[PDB]
Amino acid sequence: IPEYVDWRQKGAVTPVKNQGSCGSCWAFSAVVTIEGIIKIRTGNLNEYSEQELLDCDRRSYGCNGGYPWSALQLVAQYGIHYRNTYPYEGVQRYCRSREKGPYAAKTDGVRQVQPYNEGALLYSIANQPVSVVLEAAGKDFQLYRGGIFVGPCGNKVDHAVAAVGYGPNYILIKNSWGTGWGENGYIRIKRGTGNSYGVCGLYTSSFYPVKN
Ligand SMILES: *[C@@H](C(=O)O)[C@H](O)C(=O)N[C@H](C(=O)NCCCCCCCCN)C1CCC1
Repeated sequence: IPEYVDWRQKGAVTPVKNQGSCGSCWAFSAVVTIEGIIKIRTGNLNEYSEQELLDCDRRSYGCNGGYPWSALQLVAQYGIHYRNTYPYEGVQRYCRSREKGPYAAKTDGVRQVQPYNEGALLYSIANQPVSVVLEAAGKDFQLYRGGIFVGPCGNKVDHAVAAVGYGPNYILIKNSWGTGWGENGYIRIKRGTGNSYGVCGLYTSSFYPVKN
C-alpha cells in the first residue's frame, strides 16, 4: 500500500457536515463510508441520509448514540436515500423510508477491521473510507486547530468518525463538527506510536461497507 492516501483527491468525499448537539456521530460516520464506496464502485459522488439512519436503525438509540456497524448493516439489508430526499434535522423522528420512494443506493455487506492493528486499518483505508471510533471528550481534542494531533487523550472511545486517508505519521479523519473545527473539519491523528489502542483509541472498532 502507498505512503499517502487521500480519498478527497479521488473525489470520493462529500463536504464536511455538522451533527450539532444530537448524538448522531455513528450515522455521520457510516454515511461517509457509503458515499465513498458508491463513488469507488460507480464513479458518482452523492450525499446520503444520516437522518434516515438516525430514524430507522432500531439497534441504535437516535440522538442518544448508536453503532456504525448496525447503520451499515441497515444499508446492506435495505438501502439508503439521498440526503436531499431525507435531509438532516438533528433530532430523531419516525422512520420515513417507505414514504420517500425507492432507495437510492444499497450495499452488499459490512466487514470489521481486525481491532488494535494499525496496519490492518491502513490496508482498509487504502481500499476505501473506513468508519472508526476515538475518544473525543478531552479538551485537547475539542480545541484542536491543526497539525498532527498526539493528544493528550485516553482510549475511552466515545465518538465515531471516518478515516479517509493517511500518511507516514498520521491517519486523516473527517469529523462531523463543521468546517470551522480543526483543519477545515478534518484532523490528522498521529500513528506509529506502538500503542495497540491507537492514539485516542483510534484502533478500537472499525467497520466498512462492501459493495459488489
Ligand atoms: C457519538 C457522537 O458524538 O455523536 C455518539 O455519542 C455515539 O453514538 N457514541 C457511540 C455510543 O456510545 N453508542 C452506544 C450508545 C448507547 C446508548 C444507550 C441508551 C439506552 C440506555 N438505557 C459509540 C461509537 C462512538 C462511541
